[PDB]
Order: sequence, then C-alpha cells, then structure tokens
Amino acid sequence: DKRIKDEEDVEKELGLPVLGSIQKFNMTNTRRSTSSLIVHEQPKSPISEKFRGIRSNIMFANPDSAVQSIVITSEAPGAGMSTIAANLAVAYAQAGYKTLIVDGDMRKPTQHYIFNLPNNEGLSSLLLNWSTYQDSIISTEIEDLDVLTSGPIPPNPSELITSRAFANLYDTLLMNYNFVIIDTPPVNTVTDAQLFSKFTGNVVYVVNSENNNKDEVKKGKELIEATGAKLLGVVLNRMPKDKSASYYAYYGTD
Amino acid sequence: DKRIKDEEDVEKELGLPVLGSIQKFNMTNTRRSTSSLIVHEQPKSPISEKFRGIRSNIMFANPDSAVQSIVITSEAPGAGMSTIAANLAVAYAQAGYKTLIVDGDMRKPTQHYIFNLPNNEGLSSLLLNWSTYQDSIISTEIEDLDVLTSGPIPPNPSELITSRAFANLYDTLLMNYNFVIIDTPPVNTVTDAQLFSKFTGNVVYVVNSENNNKDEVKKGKELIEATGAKLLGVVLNRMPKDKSASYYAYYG
Amino acid sequence: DKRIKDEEDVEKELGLPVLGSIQKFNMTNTRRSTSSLIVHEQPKSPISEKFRGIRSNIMFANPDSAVQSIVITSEAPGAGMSTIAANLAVAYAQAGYKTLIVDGDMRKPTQHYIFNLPNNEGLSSLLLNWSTYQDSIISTEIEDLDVLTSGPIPPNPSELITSRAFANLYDTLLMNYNFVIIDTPPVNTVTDAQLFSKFTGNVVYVVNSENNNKDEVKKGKELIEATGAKLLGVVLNRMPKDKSASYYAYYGTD
Amino acid sequence: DKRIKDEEDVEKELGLPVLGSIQKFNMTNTRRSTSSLIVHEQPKSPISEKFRGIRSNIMFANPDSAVQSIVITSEAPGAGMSTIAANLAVAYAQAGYKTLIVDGDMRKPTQHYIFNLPNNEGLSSLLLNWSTYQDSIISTEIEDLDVLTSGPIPPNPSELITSRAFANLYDTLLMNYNFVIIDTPPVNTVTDAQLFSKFTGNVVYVVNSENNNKDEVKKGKELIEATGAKLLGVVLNRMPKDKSASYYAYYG
Amino acid sequence: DKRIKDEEDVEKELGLPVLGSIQKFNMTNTRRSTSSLIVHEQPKSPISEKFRGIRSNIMFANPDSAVQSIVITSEAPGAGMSTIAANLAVAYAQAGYKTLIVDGDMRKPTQHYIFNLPNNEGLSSLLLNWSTYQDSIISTEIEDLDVLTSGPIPPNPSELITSRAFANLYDTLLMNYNFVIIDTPPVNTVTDAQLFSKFTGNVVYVVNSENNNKDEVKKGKELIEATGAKLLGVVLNRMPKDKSASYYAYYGTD
Amino acid sequence: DKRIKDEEDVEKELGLPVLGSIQKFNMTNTRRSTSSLIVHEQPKSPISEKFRGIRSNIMFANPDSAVQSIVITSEAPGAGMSTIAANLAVAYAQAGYKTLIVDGDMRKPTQHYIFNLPNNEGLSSLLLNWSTYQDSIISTEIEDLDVLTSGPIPPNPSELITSRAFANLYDTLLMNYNFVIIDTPPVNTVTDAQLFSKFTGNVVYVVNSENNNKDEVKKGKELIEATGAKLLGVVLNRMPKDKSASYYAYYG
Amino acid sequence: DKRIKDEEDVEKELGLPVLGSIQKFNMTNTRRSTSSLIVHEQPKSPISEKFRGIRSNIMFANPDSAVQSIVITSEAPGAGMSTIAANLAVAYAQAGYKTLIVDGDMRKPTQHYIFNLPNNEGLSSLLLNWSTYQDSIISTEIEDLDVLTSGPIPPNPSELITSRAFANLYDTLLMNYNFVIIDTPPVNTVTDAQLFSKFTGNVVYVVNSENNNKDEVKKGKELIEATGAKLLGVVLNRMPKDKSASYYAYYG
Amino acid sequence: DKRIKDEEDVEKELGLPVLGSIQKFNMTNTRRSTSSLIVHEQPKSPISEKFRGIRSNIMFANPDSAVQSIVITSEAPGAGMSTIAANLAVAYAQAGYKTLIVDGDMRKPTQHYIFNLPNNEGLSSLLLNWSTYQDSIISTEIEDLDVLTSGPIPPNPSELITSRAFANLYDTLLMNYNFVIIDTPPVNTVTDAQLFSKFTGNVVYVVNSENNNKDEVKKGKELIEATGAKLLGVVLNRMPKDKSASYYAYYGTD
Ligand SMILES: [Mg+2]
Ligand SMILES: [Mg+2]
Ligand SMILES: [Mg+2]
Ligand SMILES: [Mg+2]
Ligand SMILES: [Mg+2]
Ligand SMILES: [Mg+2]
Ligand SMILES: [Mg+2]
Ligand SMILES: [Mg+2]
Repeated sequence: DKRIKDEEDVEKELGLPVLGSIQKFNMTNTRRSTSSLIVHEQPKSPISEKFRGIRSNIMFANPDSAVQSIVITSEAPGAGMSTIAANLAVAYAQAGYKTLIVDGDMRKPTQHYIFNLPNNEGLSSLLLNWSTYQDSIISTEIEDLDVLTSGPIPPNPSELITSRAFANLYDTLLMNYNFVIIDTPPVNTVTDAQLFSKFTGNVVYVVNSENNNKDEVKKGKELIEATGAKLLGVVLNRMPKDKSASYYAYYGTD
Repeated sequence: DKRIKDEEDVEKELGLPVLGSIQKFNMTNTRRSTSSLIVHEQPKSPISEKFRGIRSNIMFANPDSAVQSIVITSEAPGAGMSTIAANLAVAYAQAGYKTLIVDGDMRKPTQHYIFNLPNNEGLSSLLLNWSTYQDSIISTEIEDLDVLTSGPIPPNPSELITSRAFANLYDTLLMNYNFVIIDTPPVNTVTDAQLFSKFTGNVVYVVNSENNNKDEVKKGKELIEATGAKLLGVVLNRMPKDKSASYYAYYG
Repeated sequence: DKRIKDEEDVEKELGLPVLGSIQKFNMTNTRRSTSSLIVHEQPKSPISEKFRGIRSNIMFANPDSAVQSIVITSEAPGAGMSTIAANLAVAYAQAGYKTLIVDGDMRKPTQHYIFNLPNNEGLSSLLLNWSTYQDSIISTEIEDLDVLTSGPIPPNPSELITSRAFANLYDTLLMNYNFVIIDTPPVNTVTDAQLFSKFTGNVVYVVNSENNNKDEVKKGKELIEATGAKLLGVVLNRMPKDKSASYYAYYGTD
Repeated sequence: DKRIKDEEDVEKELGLPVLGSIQKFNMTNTRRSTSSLIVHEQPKSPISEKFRGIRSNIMFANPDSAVQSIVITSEAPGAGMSTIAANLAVAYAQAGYKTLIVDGDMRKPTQHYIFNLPNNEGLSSLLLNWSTYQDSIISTEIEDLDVLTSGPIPPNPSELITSRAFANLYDTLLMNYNFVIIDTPPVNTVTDAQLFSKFTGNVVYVVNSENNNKDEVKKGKELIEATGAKLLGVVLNRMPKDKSASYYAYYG
Repeated sequence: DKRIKDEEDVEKELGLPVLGSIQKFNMTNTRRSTSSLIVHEQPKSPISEKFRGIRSNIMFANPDSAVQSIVITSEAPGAGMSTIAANLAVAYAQAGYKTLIVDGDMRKPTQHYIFNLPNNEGLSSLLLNWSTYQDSIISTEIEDLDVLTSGPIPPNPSELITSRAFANLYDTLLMNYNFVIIDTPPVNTVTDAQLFSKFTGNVVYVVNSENNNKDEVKKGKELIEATGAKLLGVVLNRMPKDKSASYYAYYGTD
Repeated sequence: DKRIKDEEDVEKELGLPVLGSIQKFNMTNTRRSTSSLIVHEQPKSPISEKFRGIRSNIMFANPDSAVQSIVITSEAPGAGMSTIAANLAVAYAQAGYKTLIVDGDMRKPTQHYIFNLPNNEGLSSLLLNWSTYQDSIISTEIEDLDVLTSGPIPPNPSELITSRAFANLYDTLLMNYNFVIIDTPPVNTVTDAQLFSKFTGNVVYVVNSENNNKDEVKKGKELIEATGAKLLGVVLNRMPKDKSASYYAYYG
Repeated sequence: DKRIKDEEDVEKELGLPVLGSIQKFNMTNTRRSTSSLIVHEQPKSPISEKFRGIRSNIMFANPDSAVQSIVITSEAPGAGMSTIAANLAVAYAQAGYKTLIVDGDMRKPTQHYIFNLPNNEGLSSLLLNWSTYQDSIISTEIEDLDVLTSGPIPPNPSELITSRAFANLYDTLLMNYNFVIIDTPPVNTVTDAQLFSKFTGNVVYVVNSENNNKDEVKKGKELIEATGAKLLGVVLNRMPKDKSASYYAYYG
Repeated sequence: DKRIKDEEDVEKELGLPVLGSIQKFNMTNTRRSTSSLIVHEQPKSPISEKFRGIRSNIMFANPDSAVQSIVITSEAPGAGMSTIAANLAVAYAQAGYKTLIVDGDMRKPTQHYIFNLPNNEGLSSLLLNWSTYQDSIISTEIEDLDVLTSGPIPPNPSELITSRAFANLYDTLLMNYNFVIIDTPPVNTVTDAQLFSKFTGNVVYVVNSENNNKDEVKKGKELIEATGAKLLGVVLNRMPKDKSASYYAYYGTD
C-alpha cells in the first residue's frame, strides 16, 4: 500500500518541507522515558534533539516577523498530534519562551493526561464564561510552560471556535505569551483545525509515517491551505528506527 | 459508468473545488437521526460534521467580503438539493448567523415538509402581494432560522422570480438576514435556479454521486455560469460509505 | 450524412452556445396543444419550459445593457424560425415585457397564421405609408403581446428593409416596446436577415436538427457575423424525443 | 482540375471572402428572364437575390465609411465581368443609390449592348474632350441608373485612363453619384483595370468557376493588390447548379 | 540545366516581383513589326500591352513619391536590356511623360541603332564637355521621347559615371524630364550599372528566360542591392510562346 | 558507492563551489607534522597550502564587503569540522587577521585538545555569566589567534545559543576580531549549527569524501539554507591522495 | 580539398562578403599586359574591370562616411596581397582620388618592384627620422598615385609601426590623401598587419583560392577582428578561369 | 590521454582565445639561441615573432583603457610560465615600453637565472623592508627592461602578497613603469597567483601543450576567474614543430 513514509514522499506528494522526524519511541532514542514528555524527562536524547530541530525550523520558515502561534494538526486520528504538540511546547519553554499549549480538541482531549492535570475548567468553560481566565490556565512544573486544557466537552465545539469569545481570548493570549501551540482534532474529521488556522495563520502538519493514505493527507493539506494560512511544513512521526543515519544518532561523550 | 463518482471526477470533469462529501445516510453516520434534518436532530453526527465543513469552506472560498446568500441547485431532481439546503441552513444558524432559508422551488416545494411548517402563505403569495412579509416568513423552533416557505404552486413560477417584487423582497432579505439560502428546482429542467443565481451571484452545486450523467452535469454547470454567478463549488451527495475514511470517523 | 444534430455538434462546428433545444412537438412535452403556440396554450409544459430557458439565456448572453431586440433566423426554409419566434415572444410577454413580434418575412409570412390575424396591413404597408402606425400593429388576446404582421407582399422587400422608413420605424419601436422579435426569411436564401441584423445587433440562430447541411449553417453564421451584429447563440429545433435527460422532463406534482 | 471550383478553393487559393455565387443561368434561377440584365428583368429571381447578397456584403466588408466606387475585373475574358457589373449596378439603384456604371472597357465594350444604348459618344470621347459630360452620360429607363458608355474604341485606351482628364472626370463622378461601378478588360491581359483600381481603391474580383486556371487567377490577384486597392472579395460565376442548396431556393 | 525560367523561379530564387514578361518576338504578339520598337510600330499588340503592364507596376512598386528614373540592367550580355529599355521608354512617352532614354552603355551602345540616330555626340562627349547639352540630346519622331545616345567610346567609362559631371547632368536631367531610363552594361561584367544605381535608387532587372545561370542572376541582384538602391522587380524576357494563358492573348474586336 | 567522492559530485549533487580539497594526511603532504594543527606545525606543507587556498577563495566568494565570521559544519561527526576550523583559523591569523576561534560544540568539544588549552572556563560559563569575557577567551602561542573554548558541557547547549547573552557576546566579538570561526556539532544531529549560522549568515560546509551518504549530505545543505545563511561552499576532506595532481606538489 | 575554393566557401567558412574575384592571369583576361600592374597597363581588361568592382563595392560596404584607408592582408605569403594593393591603388587614382600606397611590408617589400621605383628612402627611414616626408613619398607616372616605399629593411619592423612617429605620420597621411592603401606581410606570420589595421579600422582580406588551408584562413580572420578593425570583405585571387562566367566577358 | 593540445582544444575546453603559440624551441624557429631569451638574442626569429603576436593581442584584448600589468600563470609546474614571461617582457621593452618583469615566485624563482642576476635582494626583502627600492630593482643590458627578482625565499610568501606592503609597491610600480609582468607559481599548487591577480585584474594563462590534464587546466581557469580578474587568453607553449602552417614560417629575404 501507498502511503507517506519518508522525507522524499512528502516532497513528492505534498510539495512541502519536513520540519523534523520522530522516530517511534524506543528505549535508545528516549534514554528510557516513562511518560511521552521526552523533552522534559530525557532532554539530552536524540528524539528530544529532533524536537529542537522542529522548533528552529519553525522560526526559520518565516523571517521578517517572528511566528508567535501554530496549529498542530493532521489528516487523521492517532497520528501523534497531541504528542508532537506537548514536546514541542516543552522545547519552546526550555528556550525561554513563555509558552502556552492550548488544548483545542474539545472532543477527545489528551493534553490533560499528557501533563496530568485536572480538566474541570479549560478552553470550553473559558469561552462560555463558566470559568475565569486566571483559574482556567494552569502553570505546570515545567518552567515557562502553561497549559489551557480543553475544559468540559461542549455540545457545539466548532461554533465555540468561530466566536468573538475565541477571537478575544486569542488576542489576550498573544499579549501574555511569546509562543502559542494549539492542539486540534484531525482536519479530515472535523472542521475545527481550519477555524483555528484562520486565527494563527501558521499550521504544522503531522503525518503518521506508519499508517496513512496518501490522498487524505493530500486533502488535509488542501483543507488547511483553503483557510489561507501558511502550512509551515511537516513533522513525520512514528518513523522506523533506521537509525544508521545520524539525524538519529546521539551526540555527546557517553 | 459515465457518472461523476468522486472528487477526482469533479476536478477532471468540471474543474471545481469540492466543498464537502455527504455519504448515503445510515444509522451510524447520522447517529440514529429520525428525520433528514440531521444537523438539528443529531448535531454531533459525522454527516453533520461534514455540513460544518461545507459551512466552513463556503466562507473561505470567497475571502475579503462575506458570502451573504447562496443558491442550491443540481442538474436533476432527487439529488439532495433540498436536504443540503436545509441542513446547511441549520449549520449556519448554529454558527450564530441570523439565517433565512427560502423555498424557491414553487413547483415541487419540500421545505415545509422538512421543517414541518404550514404552507398556506409563503414566497408566491408574498410576491403576488396576497400576504404580508411578516405573515410569510416563519420563525422555527431552531434558534436563528426563519423559513420562507414556497406558498401555493403559482401558475407562473419563473415570471414571479424576475418580477420587481422579488428584487424588492431580495434587497429586503439582505437587510434582514446575515445569510440567505435559496433551495431551487433542478437547473436543467426549468430556469428558476438561473434567475435566483443572478441575484445571489453565488451558487453551491449539488451532484448526486450515486446516479448522474456526466454531460448533463457539466451542462448545469454552464447554465449557472451563464448567469455570471460564482460557483463556489460542488457538494457530493449519496457518497458510497468509505467510512475508512477518517473523513467519516465518529470523534468521539 | 453529416449534419448538426446536438449540442456538441454546435460546439464543434459553429463555436457558439446553444440557448435551448426544442424537442419535436409530441403529445407529452406539449400536454397536447392544438396550435403551435405552446407557451400560450400549455404554459407549464416542458417545451414551454425550454422557451423560458431561451428567454433567460438571451438576457444572460449580454450584461452591461439589456438586449431589447433580436433577429431570429436560420440557414434554410422550414427550420422553425417562425415557430421559435412566436413562442419566444409569448414567453417574453408572460414575464411582463411589452413585446412586439414583427413579421419581417415579406415573402412567405407565417406570423399571421400562427396568431390567426388579418394581414391587410402590416410592415410592408407601414413602410410604404399605405397604412397607419395604430392600425398596422395589432394587440392579441395574449397580454402584453402585439404583432406587426408582414403586410401585403411587396415587390422589393429587401429594399424596404434598408430604408430610412425602416430605420425610423425601428427607432419608434424601441421607445414603445421593452422587447422586439423580428422573424426573418432564411439567411442563405435572401439577404433580408442581414439587413435586419444591422439594426438589432443581436441575432438568434435556429438550426433544424432533423435536417441540415453542416456547411450551409456554417455560411449562415458567417453571413450574420459579416454585419457585425452579435450571434447570441443557437436554438436547436426539432430535437429527437430522448427524453431520458431532464432537460426534457416535466417538473411539478402530477 | 486546377480550377478554383467553389468557396473552399477561394479561401485556400487566394485567402479571400466570397461575396456571392452566381450559378449558370437557367429558366428557373433567372425565372425566365429574356436578357442577361436579370436584376431588372426578373427582380425576384434567385440569381437576382444573390446579387442583392453581393450588394449587401460589399457594404459590410468595409464598415465605418461607405464604399463609393468599385472596379469589376477578372483574370480572363468571358468570366462574367460585364454581366456582374451591370446587374450589380441595377441592384444598387433599386436600393435607391444614385448609381453610375462606366464602361471602362474601351477595347471590347459591352455595356451599350447590355443596356441597349447608343455608343457614339461616351468615356473615350469625353476624355479626348470631343463630347460633353452631359452628352456622354445617359439616363436609362431604370430609375437611378446612368450609363457612361465606352465611346468609340480609342487608339490608346490605358493612356487615356492615366490622363489628367480622367482624374478630373473621376472626382466629378464622385461628386455626382452615390455609387460608381467600373467594368474593365481582364486584368492579366492589359493594365486598364489596374489603373481604374488605383482610383477606386476598391475591387470586386470575378472568378469564373466553370473555366479558370488557378495560377492565372492568383496572378490577377497580385496585379490588383499591387495597386494598393482593396480586394473586397470574389464573385463566383457560372457555378454548377447545386440548387439543393437553400442558397438557391425560390422563396416564394 | 537549372536556370530561371518563369515567374515561380523568380519568386523562389530572387524573392522579387515580376513586373512583366516579354514573350520572344514572333509574328503574332507583335502584329509583325520590322524594328524591335514594338510599342511604337504595333501599339495595340500583346507584347506592347506587356510593356504597359511594366510601366504601371513600376509606378505601383513605390507609392508616397513618384519614381522619376530607373536603371535597367541584367546579369549578362544579350539578355534584352536595351530592347526592354527602348520599348519601355516609348510606353512612358505614349502616356504623356516627357521621357529621356539615356544610353549609359559606353562600351557596346545599341540605343543609337534601335532608334536609328547618329552617335557623334552623346553622354560621353557631354560629360567630357566635348559637346553641348542642346546638341547632345536628340528629339525623336516619337512625341515626348528624347534620346541621349552614348557618344564616342571613352577610355574610362566607369570613371565618367562617378563624376560631379554626371551628378550634375543627372540633376539637370530630373528638372527637364518626367521620366529617365538609363540603359546600362551587364552588372556582372562591369561595375557601371552599380554606379548608375547609386543616383537613381531604383533598378529594373532583366532576366533572359531562355539563357541564364541561376547563381549569376543571384550575384547581379546582390551587386545592385549592395548600392542601397531599390530593385523594383524583374522583367522576364524571351519567354516561350505559351500562349494559352492570357496574359499573352490579344484583346479587341479583330 | 552513494558517496560524494570528488568535486564533480559536489557540483552535481549540491550545486556548490568547492573551496578546497584536503587529502588524507600522510607524512609527505603534512611534511611530517606531529599534530593535526598543520598550518602551524608545517606552514609550508601542501595540506597547509591548500588551507591558504580555502582562505583565499572564501574571501573571493563574497566580493564587495568582507566576510567577518563563518560557521564550520558537516552532515556527520568525524568529518573534519574541528580540524578544518582550527587550521583555517591559523591560516587567517598568518594573514594578519585578528582571529577568534569559538568552540560552539558544547557537547563534544575538541578545540581545547587541538590547541592544548585548559577548558575550565569558556563559552558555556561565559554565557551563563559564571566567568568573565577576558577570563574566557585565551590568547594562544600563535600570533593573532584567540580561542574561546567550549567551557563545561552545559545541560542545555542550543538554548544557550539562542539566548540574549550569545547575541550580546556575538556583537561584542564582531567589534573585537577581524575574523571569527565557529566550530559546531554536525548539523543533521542537533540544531546548534543552525543557530550559529543565523548569526553569521556565512557557512563553510565540510564533506568527508572518504565516508558519506549523499542524501544525508544534501539534507545538511537544506538545513543550513533554511537559516537564510550563505553556503560559501564545500571543503572536501580525506580526499584520496591523487598527489598526481599538481594540486598537491611540494613547491619547493 | 580543405581549400576555400569559391564565394560559397567564403560565405560558409567565414561569413564575409566577397568584394570581387581575380582570376589566374592569362593573355585574354589581362589583355596582353606586360606587367602585373594591369589596371594601368591594360585598363580595359576584364581583370581590371573586376578591380573597379572591388573599388566600387569597397565604397558601398560602408555607407554614410567614406572609407579613407585600408589594409590589405592575407593569411599566407604569395596570395596576391601586394598585387591587389597596387592595382586597387591604380583603380582608385583613375577614379580621381588623390591616392597613396604605403609598403607596410618592411620585411619583404615589393611595391618598389611593382612601380619600378628606387627604395633608398621610404617608410622605415621616414619613421627613424633619417629622411624627410617629401623625400620619402614619390609621385609616379600615374596621375594621382604616390608611393611610400618600404625603405631599407629595419631591424625592428613592428616596433616601428606602434611608434609615435607612425601615429603622427598616419594622421598626416589622412590630411593629405583621399585614400591610403597599406600593403602588409601576412597576418598569421607577423603582427605588422594587425598594427596597421588598428589605425585604419578597415581591412580588405585576400584569400588565394588556388592554394590555402581553410583553418589558417579563419585564423587570419580572428587575428584581424581582434584589432577591432572592420573586415570590409574578401578578395578571391587566382580563381580558376570560369570565363563562362559573364563575370569575365570582354565587353567590348 | 586527453589533454589540450592545440587551439581548437582551448576553444572547446576553456572557451578562451589563444593569444599565441610557442613552438618547442628547436634550432630553426630560434635561429639557434643559447639562452632562452629568444626575443633578445634572435629577434627576427619566428618564435620571437610569436611573442610579438602575444604582445599585440594583449593590447587588443582590452580597448577603452591600456592594460598596464599582467599575471602570467598556469595550472602546473614547468609549463613555461617563466620563459613566456621573460620573452614577453623583452618584447614589451623592444616596443619602447618601460618594462618591469617581477618575479612573484618566492618559492622556486627562476627569473634571476633567465636574466642571470644576483638574487640577494628582490621582492621578498623589498616587502619586508630588508632592502631598498633603488637597490632591489635592477636595470638589465636590455634597454627599457628592469627586473625585480624574487629576493630570499621567505617563510610566508602568500601573506607577503596580501599585504599593504605589496599594495603599496604595486601602486608605486604603476607610476614608474608602462608595463608590469608578474611571474607567479602554478595556480593549482599555491594560492599566490590568485592574490597577484586581485591587483592586476588581467591574467595571461600558459598551457603546456605537451603535458597537461584537461580538468586541472579547467580548475586553474576557475581559480583565476574566482578573483574577478580578466583572463585575457591563453598562450599554448611547447607546441609541436608542424611547421607547415605559417604561423610558424620565417618571413624575410634569406
Ligand atoms: Mg490530538
Ligand atoms: Mg428540492
Ligand atoms: Mg420564417
Ligand atoms: Mg466585359
Ligand atoms: Mg544593353
Ligand atoms: Mg568537531
Ligand atoms: Mg606582399
Ligand atoms: Mg614560473
């Protein structure tokens, strides 16, 4: 079966740059992590080093003006969006950006597990004014990283996104944070990630290398680009362990 | 075998963007909805989610200035025109647009059946000046959706459309709704859809993937463009149930 | 034998749009009419619906300015010109245009049979000042439709057309009518339809689908275009009963 | 077999519009006319109708400004030059143009035979100043058609054409007629036609489909263009009687 | 052998127009002439009619300004130059141009035989001031035609041509004559015809159809064009009697 | 067999100029040098001469304005980065430029081994503000060459590079040296090299002809260009000893 | 078989106009001339006539402004340089130009043999300032032709050419002659011809059709163009005696 | 084996003009010289005549401004650089240029043998200020020719070249000399000839026809051109004795 796969495939099928490749987490490239927050728990690891790669290429993909927010999305469920988003967030934090990860998936949120946080209040309650700005965002044990978790599952998630309420939040967010990452649901599945892109204008696209359909990843791209926002590039996730390239190797007196 | 079957066939045969695909209804993808007004019955079903997609990229398809009104048409009857019109209207309303749906099908209307409303007074009688504006538009149970039903079957539907009464009514509607969707008869069959199209300059074209003749389809396309209107794009209907297909996952 | 035929043929041979197709009148698409004035006598019929198609596409073929007059013509005798012209006239009437059909065929006039009217006075007597403006035009039992029949057969029909007399009439006609249809003789046969086109500038071309020669229809086109007037498109007439397309079908609770 | 046979062959061999086709006379298409001046004898015959066509699209072939004068010529004798000249003149007159036909064939004139007029005085004697203008042009039975006959065969026809007397006469004619048609000798044979052409800048070129050599034909074409004149187009003559062919129906 | 031949050959090899074709003088196309001055002695003949053809096409080859002088020349001896030149001169005369034929062949002059005149004084003696302007030009029995014959054979003919003396004569000639024809020697053989062209700027080129070499006729052309003067076209001479074309036929009640 | 082997393979695979080739060291081409700092040990050896070449045409590769600082990097470890950095620094100093070499490899530094210097204080501790500028840069035995060693292995090398302390330090360095060369870790492995590159806008890219994968090589190329930096060109390393090859004659 | 044989071969091999062809002398085409100065001995011979051709179209080859001076050269010795130079000079004089011919061949001069003049004083001694201008140029029997002979063979011919004395002399010559032709040594062999060419900017290039190597010939061509000079064109020499060939008729 | 060879090869491989070809010195084309200073010792010889060829083509390769200095260089040792340079220098002298040959090869200098001169002081000592301007340049027995020999072998030759000291010398040199030839070491071997080119801007390139590698001569060219200086052309040296061409022949009464 014909999927994408590796950096050449991306080039050929999507005509976009690969910002970085993660490597399906084994015990070598993560220095055995328990949680999937590799950048926090094993910061000198090759996979962590790839995240830093992505961080950089994001700032590089756009000179003249610093990019202060992204949507992370993909064509389909379980591609790694949530995982990419969190590690990337941590990377941003480590470099002294005041960093907000936002859980804009108000349908199957995972940020609150990843960072292991209560989800009584969050984006949804925030936008409905069920909860307050100070109470809804939490500061984590990771310096310079806050999380705005999804909040209760609303009945009308996409409509919450297209509201002055969100427009207003988003404006408030870019005043108070140097970098904003919005985790979203898959773009083929619900329109959510489109509407988030309309605000950010920059999208990072996660393609699950182990499992995808060439044409859907194609329609995801076209759905993002339809909003007019810039697709900064791709992160290939769940890449096979090579790891003869180096690229994947560990570098530092061991 | 001459059918436009999928979004490739649209690209290739008509050169148009596909705004969304609606699959053939089933209990799963409608999430057990009991009518065809699925965006209202089962707001969180995949079929509904796809209507939000259409909603979304209708809006993107014309950046700088909003799209205020569309026509919904198709090359033939039974393609889903009325059903897509009604659902799309519900989706818009949920997005918080003051929406009107107009049954511009004064020959075989169905909006009164969709929204289970009376149809004594409506578009025709409004136009013939035999009923008032406020008497003719009804507010539904659905927040922010009004319906201007077709009214009685007039003897001259299309001549009513190009009358000065509809032009006045149309300006009036644009003062009073953020979004106006006009259901129509098929465009190959009678002009009506064309006339409406001239007023909206914006058309969503429904193609019933399950049963269509590709030549008749591009013919509806040329009949629309002739009006000067913009074809925002195609909606595919009755698509075959790929559901394999992360386009149609229940999430979650 | 190689004739035109159907919409594709028109496209290929003439490089012009088809404004509409009539269907050879049977009992189904006309709801049995006696007279050939289908738009008057069976207004909710598919053939009548096609005429309305044509009406529309005529107004569409020319934005910036409304088209207030046409010549209807064809390559050859018995193509349907006269029949198209009358039904179209009626369609225009039904839509509240004040509509004059003019019988500019002063050699084999048929309008006076179609509408069943006396032909003692008409265009020819009008132009010669044998008859008066008020007496020469008749109002029919069809609201908003008048007919100016041909008048007596003159000896010099084409010369009557190229006269200040006609220029003057034509000017008077566009003051008093919202829409003017001029029926003419075949353009391959006599120059008449050219000279009428020089005034109107818009020509509707009737091709008899059952019976024509590809090349003559071609020379008709070139003869019209030689006058500088716009050929708005084609009406294919006498089309075979398909009627699996729909396009030809009846639409409305029966 | 090297003949230019039909309007395709014109297009292809000469790149010119065909202003009309005249078929080989017969009782039907002349409607039993008793002379060759058919536009006058049998005004309503198909052959005549075709002359009205030529008339018409002579006029269209040069929009913005009228065409006031033409030359009629051909590559060879017996092609129909004189006959088309005379009929075309009648057609113009019926259209109500004050027309003059000039027999510029001072070698083998035939306009005096066509219009059965005397030929004592005429173009030559006018030019040599041996007869007056008013004495030389005659008014025919036909309303609005004058004929300036060739006059006696002079010893130097072409040198008369480029004389200052013809230039003066020519300006004079243009003051006095809405339309002036000059019949000429064939253009391959002697210059005369060329000289006239320089004065009219407008030429109708007759090609006798029944008998012609295609190379000699394009050669007449280059001989004309050399003058700077416009070739308004071709008239085909002696065409073979398609009559099947709604071009040549009697209507009616 | 490959020579030129007919009008098509000229087109192909020289890319120039044919101004006219003479026909090798027989008894039919000349109405039996004794002398080779056909235009004078049999003026209504087909060959004479061809000369008139040439006359016309010369005036036609150059609008904006009338062409008041030509050089007649060719690639090679006995092509007909002298014969063309004289008849053409006569044609010009007959049309009321005051016409000077000049015998610029001061090496094998023939004009004085053609017109049968004394050659004691002429161009050569004129330029050397051996003879006077009034005595050196003769008026012939042909109205409006004068001849300036060659004069005695000088030792330095080409140098006489490139002199202020000639420049001066030439200027005087264009004041007193409406048309000037200069007969010259063959352009491949001596430079004479080049230098005459530098004054006239218009050259008529005579190709002997019976006898020539394709490539030399080519070099003649290039030699003329090198002076910058306009080659108005070609006269094909000594053409075969066809005379089925007509073109060659006689036209006028016989 | 997928290696970039020679300057043809550079041209073809990467489209870049080759600034110089360094062959695999031997007693002849190093002229019996006892360390790898050959430009200093054996200033007149061919290998050294080739470093002067690189020096030279670094400078030509950017005419109008001098190149003040470069990054040295490569797609993989063991390619010669550190060695070319150090020698190139010596060459520059001999040319009389006040040169600084910065060990920007805060993971596996080797500049302290090359120049046999202590590495207690250096880039890291400077950046963390735990040691002073004058304490951190050392002046070597070599006239006009200072070395800013890596300092202790910090826990966060790349985050130190994009800190405001390095930006300040970097401006400071440019005030104080005519030429600054930054050794780095391989560019495929960790970002560091990219970050430095953004500051210099000038990169010399080392390709180890003896052992490399051509795809990984162009990948380092794209990783560099992404920064906006100029790739001045390639240095080939460990080239195979053509010495036949007047490129590598001992002259004399 | 690698020879440039005819004017086709010139066109094709060198892209140049042929100003004239000189055939191999014989009693007929020289008309029994007793020396090689044929334009003077036998002014009316075909060979002479052809020199008038060259004369003529030298002048045409540069319209707007006269050509005042040329160099005559060739790729090899024995090609006819001196002979064409001398005759061309005579032709010019007969045309009434105050002509000077300069023997710029101070190695193997022959102008003194052609014009049978003494050669004690001349170009060299003039340049070295060992003889005066008026002493060095001689007036020949031939009206309007002076000859500046080569003078004694100097030890440094080319260094004399680029001296400031020749520049002064050259300006002086241009004040004093309407036309100056410089004979030279072959251009492949020694620079002299090049130097002269820089002063005239005008070159006539002689190619000896009877014996030449086509590569050496285009090489003389590039050697000339290098100077910036105009190559007015080729003279072909020793052509084979077509005489069949109206180019070479005796007329008459 | 594939080397260059002859003038066509240069054209094909280098896309540059050949300024001249020397001929491997035998007893014929040198009139037997002992020393390799042919232009001095056998000035009327064919090889000497070729040098004069080069001289000229150098002045020709660059109009608008006279070229007052060159670097002579080549791809590789023993190509003839030094020999070309000296003879060329002499040629320049003979034409009354005040001519300095500079020995910029401070690694294997040969100028001092060629001209047979002491090498205690020269360029190297000059630049280090070990020696004076007046003492370091010597006037030879050849009128108008001075030599600045290399001086002692310095430890850092290339650095001496890139110094204000050299910049200053070079400036002083172009004030006092009409023409400056700098002999250099091979450009593939040491960077020296590049740095000399940066000052002169014009380079003459010597290719040893008997012995070279096509590709290295190619890299030499690219190395010169990298400095931005003009490569004026090539001198092919050590060319085979043909000498049927002529080009190589002797011209002058023998
Ligand atoms: Mg997710
Ligand atoms: Mg419906
Ligand atoms: Mg009719
Ligand atoms: Mg006639
Ligand atoms: Mg002659
Ligand atoms: Mg390293
Ligand atoms: Mg000589
Ligand atoms: Mg050397």
